[PDB]
Amino acid sequence: GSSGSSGNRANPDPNCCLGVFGLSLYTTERDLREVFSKYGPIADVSIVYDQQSRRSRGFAFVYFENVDDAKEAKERANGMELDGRRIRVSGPSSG
Repeated sequence: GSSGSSGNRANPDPNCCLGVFGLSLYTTERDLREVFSKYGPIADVSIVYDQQSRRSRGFAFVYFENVDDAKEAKERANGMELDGRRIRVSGPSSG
């Protein structure tokens, strides 16, 4: 016998890292940070912009305090209605 396991990680997976894709036309760190602030305390927010168009590029990076602190949103962020425009959320491992 001696057969029984569940599975547990060791190293701090990048899970925490939270990223948003397909954002609204005019989206500033303020709006997002505010929309997410509801979930909990945020660490920092950095939205990518374009060089030509004076509007958000379409992708942003949201960092939280801890992993679990992010999951809260990572689950309540995917395909969420924001300012009429729906945004998506992801979180790979290799970047």
